[PDB]
Amino acid sequence: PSAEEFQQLRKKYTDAGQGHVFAFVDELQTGERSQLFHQLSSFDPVRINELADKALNPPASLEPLPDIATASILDSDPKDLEQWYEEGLKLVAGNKVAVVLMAGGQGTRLGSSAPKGCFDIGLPSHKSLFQIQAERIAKLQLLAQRISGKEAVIPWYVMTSGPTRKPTEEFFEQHKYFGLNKSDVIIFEQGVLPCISNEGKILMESKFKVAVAPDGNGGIYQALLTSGVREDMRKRGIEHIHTYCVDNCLVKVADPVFIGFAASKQVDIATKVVRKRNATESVGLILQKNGKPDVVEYSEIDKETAEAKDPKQPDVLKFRAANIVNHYYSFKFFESIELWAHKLPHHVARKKIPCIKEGTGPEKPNGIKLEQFVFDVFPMTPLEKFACIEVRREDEFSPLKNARGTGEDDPDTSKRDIMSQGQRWIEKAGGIVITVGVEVSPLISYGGEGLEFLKGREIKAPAFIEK
Ligand SMILES: CC(=O)N[C@H]1[C@@H](OP(=O)(O)O)O[C@H](CO)[C@@H](O)[C@@H]1O
Ligand SMILES: N[C@@H](CC(=O)O)c1cccs1
Ligand SMILES: CCc1c(C)nn(C)c1N
Repeated sequence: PSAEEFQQLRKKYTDAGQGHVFAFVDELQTGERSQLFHQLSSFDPVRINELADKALNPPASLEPLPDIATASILDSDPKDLEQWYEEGLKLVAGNKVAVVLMAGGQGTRLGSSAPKGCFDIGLPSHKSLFQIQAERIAKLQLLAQRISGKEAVIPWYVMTSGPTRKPTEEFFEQHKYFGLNKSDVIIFEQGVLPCISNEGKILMESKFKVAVAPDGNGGIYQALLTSGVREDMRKRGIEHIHTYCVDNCLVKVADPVFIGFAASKQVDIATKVVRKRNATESVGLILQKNGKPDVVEYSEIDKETAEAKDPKQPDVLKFRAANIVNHYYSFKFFESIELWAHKLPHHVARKKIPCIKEGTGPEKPNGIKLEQFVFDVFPMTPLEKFACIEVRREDEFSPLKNARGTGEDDPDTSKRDIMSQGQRWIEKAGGIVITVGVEVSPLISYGGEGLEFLKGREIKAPAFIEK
């Protein structure tokens, strides 16, 4: 980079009051100077000031969603469920369904060196989360081809962060994309934002590098633009998109009932909830805020509304629609990302951020991280174009939040929930499990179907059913 270019960027950053980022320029080699220039050129210091000022010196009517925006697998006529299943499989057969996997962030509570998706929860098969999810996609394609006689393709768009992108790609490569076609799997990367000190200043990770952090799972939308994923969806004729979080080992990827329901109700956005397990559960709550669909994140709710009770049922929580990060979107919505993505607010968390001030190294929080949330598009959705669908936790939601030996939301509960699901399915089909649980490969059964061959047979738990 030329001296005139470098000087123009230094004036920009200095005039914006961020001139410290050049404080160690005189000590840098050419490579380190080149890095700093390119990194700093990717941010607008003035925009950073505006974000910092909103975050650091910042400036509601809550009810449960109305019954016209809600649904429940429990209250559902089994004929509707069967019809929605069939229409969902028809949409897969028409190559109209895509999956976006949010596999970014860090996964800091589990404390793994690898991307969370790689984690092996200890099933008999030792499949990772990624592989279980990939095989559900493959199975669903197989089921769809049974009705169409033609190839069925659910493209898998896998969003990672800067940190996790390279280990994610190597892993997929080493597993040959889990039997999927690499041309139908796109790994891409969310954006970053610089970390901001408590005094509003950009934090320097090193003498030549700014401390950045991923911009939240709400960064998914803009990243679909700049990565070309949205254009790939358009080329393929995608009309229905399922987005989910990688940490849930029970996730029904591209759930045909969910998608069939959303498409058939012609909603623009849909989302799955489970009954909140208690008042302190670390889950966003889905509700009606100032007349619109909305979510209150567990990190921003007050003890008041989290503890609020149903007027008629004094021991049930008034707000209990727990977000399980399972969203439906009509493709039409993604066509206007340019119009609304920059409207998504920036949520603030105080962080201890390793940085340099004459050498690297922070006891108490020295700055903040900014994040957009994926559910903050819900207030953009008309109530009659929104569906909040209750599902069964024990079939649909088993998150890996914590390291082993926590007690909940950890690898042991994940493994327990998967193998209880398998046993229950096998028992429904007439099999006898002896004994815990049974792992059922997604390639054998996506959601309980195709287990007739186990009828009358005895299975000694633990067991593993594959091809
Ligand atoms: C922005 C976002 O998606 N937050 C989600 C997500 O929380 P995490 O902080 O990422 O663990 O997972 C929860 C389900 O496990 C969900 O209830 C919550 O609202
Ligand atoms: N997703 C969480 C994780 C964190 O505390 O870093 C955030 C909330 C608000 C800003 S970041
Ligand atoms: C979620 C509803 C929607 C669609 C479709 N397009 N736009 C701009 C909105 N808000």
